[PDB]
Amino acid sequence: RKMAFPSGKVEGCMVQVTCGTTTLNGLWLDDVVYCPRHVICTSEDMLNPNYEDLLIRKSNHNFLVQAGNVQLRVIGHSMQNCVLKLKVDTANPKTPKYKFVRIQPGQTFSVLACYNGSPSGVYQCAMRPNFTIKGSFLNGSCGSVGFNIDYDCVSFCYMHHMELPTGVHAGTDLEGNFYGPFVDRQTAQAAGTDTTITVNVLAWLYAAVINGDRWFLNRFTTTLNDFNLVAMKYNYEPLTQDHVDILGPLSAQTGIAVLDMCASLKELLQNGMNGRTILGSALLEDEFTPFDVVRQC
Amino acid sequence: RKMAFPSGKVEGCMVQVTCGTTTLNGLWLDDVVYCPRHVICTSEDMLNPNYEDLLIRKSNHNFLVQAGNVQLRVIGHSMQNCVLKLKVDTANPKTPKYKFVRIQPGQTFSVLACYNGSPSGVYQCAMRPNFTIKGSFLNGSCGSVGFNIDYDCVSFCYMHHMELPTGVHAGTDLEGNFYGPFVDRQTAQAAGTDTTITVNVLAWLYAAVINGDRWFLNRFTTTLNDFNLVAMKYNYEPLTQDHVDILGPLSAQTGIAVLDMCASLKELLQNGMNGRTILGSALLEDEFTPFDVVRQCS
Ligand SMILES: *[C@@H](O)[C@H](C[C@@H]1CCNC1=O)NC(=O)[C@H](CC(C)C)NC(=O)OCc1ccc(F)cc1
Ligand SMILES: *[C@@H](O)[C@H](C[C@@H]1CCNC1=O)NC(=O)[C@H](CC(C)C)NC(=O)OCc1ccc(F)cc1
Repeated sequence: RKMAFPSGKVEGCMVQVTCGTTTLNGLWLDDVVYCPRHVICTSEDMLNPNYEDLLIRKSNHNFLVQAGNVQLRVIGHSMQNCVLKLKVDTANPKTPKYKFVRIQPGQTFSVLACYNGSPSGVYQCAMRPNFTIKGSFLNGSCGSVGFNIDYDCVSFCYMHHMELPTGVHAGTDLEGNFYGPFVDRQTAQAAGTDTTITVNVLAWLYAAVINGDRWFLNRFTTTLNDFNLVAMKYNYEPLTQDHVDILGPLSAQTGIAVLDMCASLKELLQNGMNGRTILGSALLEDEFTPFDVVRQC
Repeated sequence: RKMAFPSGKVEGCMVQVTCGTTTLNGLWLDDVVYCPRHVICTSEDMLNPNYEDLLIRKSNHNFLVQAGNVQLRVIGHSMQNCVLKLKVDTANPKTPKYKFVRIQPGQTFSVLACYNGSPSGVYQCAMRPNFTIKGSFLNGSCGSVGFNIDYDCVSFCYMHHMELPTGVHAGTDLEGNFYGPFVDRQTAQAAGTDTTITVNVLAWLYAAVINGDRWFLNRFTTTLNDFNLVAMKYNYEPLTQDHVDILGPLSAQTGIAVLDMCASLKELLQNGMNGRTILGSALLEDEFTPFDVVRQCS
């Protein structure tokens, strides 16, 4: 199943940020609160916001930051790309060991969806090849963050900013740079054509085998380049030699050569699933990485 | 999508409990630690244990309870059904508001999977009609708990004890009473044939309607009894009065009476999808409860 990281270390950092009649979430680390800069916009601003111009016209006291029942006093602010950094007069004692990372398409992360500074749910997402994410975000979710946890260190990789007309989601890293060609303005934006994350589909097929499910296997094989020709035809991402190497552990554990699983996936792409299902799904799942599969197995 | 509750309030309650070399997880609330009673078993005792006899040989000082590397001194112990309650000399300062609840089949909950008292991941589970769950549990996961969070309050509903031959999982409520006919012995045990969670399929159809996907709404209705008799022929659960009631909010939100939706579902069962989809799927989903549908749509 899709397993998220335990969210407690991130919950202790969520706060509420209000400017005017706009409220969203902020991430409170040490004495800084990070949040989406469009909190400073009104309606007459969202269509074409000149953020530097809007920001210079704001005072520290226009920002209401609430951590539970407590107001944190903003004593300074600055903007880094699409993120606002509010300096507050109080250190968060719950700040975890952390770093800010920019993730690559195909990598996964956990999302802590929050509303009014309060955590609501946690779930696992992948950065799509077209740099959207298929999230579950509603009004007021902006400033919710995505993260991974290694040992006790939280690597923040995503802050939420918007929902596209197709229902997928877009946002930034914690330096405020969008993933993808998107802009924080209230305009309908389309993404590039999405593709399926092939290395993840293969990891998920190896997972279905580990759990004693192998109806889709076959006795055939393929070269890497011939597989990639078929993959690209079906709008799957190409498989690199690093992907093959990354899949080694799963190949060893199951005794199925990577290119043999590529031949299985080729058959599935060309034949369909013919009503059958894999690990419960009627569709090929591509939001489990090799590491995700390995860890959980 | 399956969305778990934020796990932090439960992370703050996880500890490890060791007897000899047998280690599993425990739940520390106020000054009591709750854990599976088979921690007192040697791997060879698990084949068929006499729990009462094993416990009589135990004393407080035989239990190693640790929050991380910090030992919690045990000052009393008792067995309640299949759980051990270890009184400790420190009240957990991170104890949330909580209650212990026994859930019904079809209800969902979040599982915080733990190993050696350390949380590894959180995911949403549904209690199947045969009283198993499709967990992702490895050796050392026993004592991991399932829960829901309402307002300030953590409702603990599941504690993990065992894996069945088919790979599904079985466990107890926090009073130590197993869900289903299972016992905590290392013997071969089988789950009843499973069935589809009708109330959750209906919730899913309501969610489809809320999203404007409503081709399957027909002009008919049915009685609850007639629907239950048909549904069982398709390996669907019969509905209870409680199921009808928990669909109330979604029925009010859409204006579609519960029994009309039942008639729509009956047609889908009898005639199939005819190649159509619902919410972008030809399969009817049965692991989203009426509450889950509301949680996500709002
Ligand atoms: C958080 O403030 C919010 C989250 C959105 C709301 C619903 N689901 C979400 O993920 N963000 C926005 O509302 C965002 C703000 C702008 C300034 C970046 N815009 C948005 O979500 O809508 C984009 C959009 C604009 C015009 C249009 F025609 C279609 C879509
Ligand atoms: C926790 O102690 C453990 C959880 C099991 C182990 C593997 N995956 C799980 O979910 N419980 C047991 O091992 C349990 C103890 C007895 C007293 C009930 N016995 C059990 O579940 O045996 C089945 C089993 C299957 C696979 C496997 F690898 C190990 C055991």
